[PDB]
Amino acid sequence: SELYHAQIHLYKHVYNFVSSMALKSAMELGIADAIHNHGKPMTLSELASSLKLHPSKVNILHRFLRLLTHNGFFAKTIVKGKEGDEEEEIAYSLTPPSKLLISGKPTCLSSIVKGALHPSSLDMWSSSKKWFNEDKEQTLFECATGESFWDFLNKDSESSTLSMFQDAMASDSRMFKLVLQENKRVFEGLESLVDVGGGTGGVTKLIHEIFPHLKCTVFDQPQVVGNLTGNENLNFVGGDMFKSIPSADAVLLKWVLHDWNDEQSLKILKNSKEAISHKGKDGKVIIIDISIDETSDDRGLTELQLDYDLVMLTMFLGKERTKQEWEKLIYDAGFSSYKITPISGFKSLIEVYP
Amino acid sequence: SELYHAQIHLYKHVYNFVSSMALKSAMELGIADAIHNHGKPMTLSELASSLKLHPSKVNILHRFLRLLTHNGFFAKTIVKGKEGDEEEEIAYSLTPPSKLLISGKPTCLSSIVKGALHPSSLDMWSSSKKWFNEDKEQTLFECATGESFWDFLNKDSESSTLSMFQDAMASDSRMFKLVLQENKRVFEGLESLVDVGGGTGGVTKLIHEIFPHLKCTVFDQPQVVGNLTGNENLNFVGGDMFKSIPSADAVLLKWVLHDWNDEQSLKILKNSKEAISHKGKDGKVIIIDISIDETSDDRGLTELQLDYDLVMLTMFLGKERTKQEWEKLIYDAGFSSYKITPISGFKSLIEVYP
Ligand SMILES: Nc1ncnc2c1ncn2[C@@H]1O[C@H](CSCC[C@H](N)C(=O)O)[C@@H](O)[C@H]1O
Ligand SMILES: Nc1ncnc2c1ncn2[C@@H]1O[C@H](CSCC[C@H](N)C(=O)O)[C@@H](O)[C@H]1O
Ligand SMILES: OCc1ccc2c(c1)OC[C@]1(O)c3cc4c(cc3O[C@H]21)OCO4
Ligand SMILES: OCc1ccc2c(c1)OC[C@]1(O)c3cc4c(cc3O[C@H]21)OCO4
Repeated sequence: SELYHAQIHLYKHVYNFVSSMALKSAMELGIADAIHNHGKPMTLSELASSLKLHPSKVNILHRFLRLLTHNGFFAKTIVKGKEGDEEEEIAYSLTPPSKLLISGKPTCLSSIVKGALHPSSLDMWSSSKKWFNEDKEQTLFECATGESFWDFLNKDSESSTLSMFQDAMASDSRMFKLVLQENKRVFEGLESLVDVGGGTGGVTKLIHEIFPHLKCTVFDQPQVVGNLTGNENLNFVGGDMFKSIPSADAVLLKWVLHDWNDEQSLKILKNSKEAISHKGKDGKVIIIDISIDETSDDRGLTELQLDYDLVMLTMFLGKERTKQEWEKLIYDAGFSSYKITPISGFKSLIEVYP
Repeated sequence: SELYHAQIHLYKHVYNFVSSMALKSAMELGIADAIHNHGKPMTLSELASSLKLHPSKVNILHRFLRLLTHNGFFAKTIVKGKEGDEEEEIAYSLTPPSKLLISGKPTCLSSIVKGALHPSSLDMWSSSKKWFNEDKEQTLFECATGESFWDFLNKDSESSTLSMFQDAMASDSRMFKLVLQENKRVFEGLESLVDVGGGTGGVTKLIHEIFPHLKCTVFDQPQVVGNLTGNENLNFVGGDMFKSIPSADAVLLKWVLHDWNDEQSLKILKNSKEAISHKGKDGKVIIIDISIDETSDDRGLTELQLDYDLVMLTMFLGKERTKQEWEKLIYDAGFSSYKITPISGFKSLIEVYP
């Protein structure tokens, strides 16, 4: 040997980005939609024809397909052959991963894919070195463009970018519904639920689509909840989560602890344990946020989570918590046990028990 | 289930690019060099101090380190603790993969990493959609910048880029020496070798560094070989490989068949089988080029190879061959058997037998 075997590992990571760009191309070309609409395995020719590609772009289409098939986004099949009796020919089929790229469906993740791999998310890396060696505390995006991501989107010049980003957020909120469908046992025995920082009731409306009989109360700041009303199984309450949280069978904390440091998060968790106190060992607190498990055997899941965490760092200077950090908060808060359920690819739903 | 499990696979590929940018940052920061020069596991503090980072950049350094450690470029170790008696503290060590990033060494691949992940290699992907739907046959780089990669580098404005790219090529040629050291058995029983398209003798000089007694003849076009001379175990010969190749125990074809279509490559291989004919079943032809094995069990190696192949496509519109394609040429040429030896991460050295 010589550990000249280390090259293989070095290069896989160097060129890993190519696979992301390939997926990106697949979605922007609408391949999934083309095949799905076709209703059956599609031939290179047929597909090229559907995409209305110029003859010279057909082999490029072939190249991307081969890489994408090897990566599991398509399955090769051999079919009869171009009519005017049969030659052997390859046909492509969608696989579960690519079915996520079919537009018009509730499961479509095309937008999140488009945004995550948009130039406004990628071009900034050319300033990574300057970013490390400067004295200004800022995001990689600010260091590279001279303005925060938020400001960039709001520029008249970036009308569409702000629109696309906006689509990804809607698509991301919508997915949470699937999260509910896939984990009913989490809300089944509950009579009531308090949605902390539930804004104007968007999330609770989704909960109400799957659990119509659940009495939910949207809790937020006085000025955000205004004086909204109704829906006997839906009520709004204004207040400060750091003072107290309305009592209920369970407390929902969806994307809240992400924005607060430990000291503030601990106080919120403590108030959450109080809101369910009356229900005793029956109550629970539900935390929906990312949980990175470094000791997990699924190394690839952890890499993906850490990758997302790095995007949060370079774009917003934000952070995600590890399983240990989460454990400290939970037990420090006074809870007895907890369970983590993976959701939406790499996110987590955490059931916390007093 | 629901095949909502497909999300995990979809996202891993979406965010795969993050791992490439992280490696990129590691090399530009010179982390490997910092630790290597230190001579022993290095602490976050010590490392931050070595890189002379501003206090606010230390936690970013931490973040990148965690991801890179999980990806195998560093190994965590717990050491005594900051003097003025011990607290427990983490220390980072290089691993084989990162030792490839130590500058000044013959094994350094930093340059190839820097070039492969340079803005001039990445920014062009924002034109991937326009590229697929246009009627002009060109590379993704031409479609995005309005000029070929070659022209771009030669612009006075891109002095340094052309310099960096130039460094990666030298570094890549140099690696071939390691290839020779790691595969002596390939050239051991040879008395003579003909280096087809050996230019002015650069490659043969490397061969002469490991096998000083091997009689090598650099074969190329009359105008390139001019009238070079000497070195009793080194001679130059001008000619046309499509007409004939000087006879020798073995024919070396390093990065030649890559530039020719099958028809031209087959003719070259046939002339190669003739140049070794006199040596009988003892002779051999040595092909150094990429070989993509789709049926290989090492799926990751094939992905890397296909990834590189996609870079060759979008940058130069070039292509690499699969193992089957190579097999067709070899047997079509009239050879009996062949063997493939992986080299330099994802390249191949192919021994062909008459
Ligand atoms: N002291 C406080 N008490 C209750 N809500 C608060 C608060 N301070 C901020 N908020 C609310 O915190 C929310 C954070 S956004 C919460 C996300 C939401 N549950 C979702 O699923 O998308 C905002 O709606 C904000 O108005
Ligand atoms: N008909 C022909 N016969 C021999 N050499 C030829 C040729 N046409 C082109 N070449 C030579 O082809 C070479 C291609 S580059 C070959 C790469 C080289 N062996 C390496 O290891 O880097 C050039 O040096 C070119 O001069
Ligand atoms: O947790 C909320 C949340 C959910 C998804 C995403 C978030 C944040 O930001 C990062 C991201 O990768 C991203 C970056 C973008 C973009 C969309 C986009 O979606 C991805 O448009 C322009 O830049
Ligand atoms: O087989 C020869 C060979 C060897 C390595 C490389 C080649 C070709 O081009 C692609 C590549 O990824 C690349 C692209 C670049 C660059 C360097 C660079 O090195 C990489 O500088 C600017 O753009």
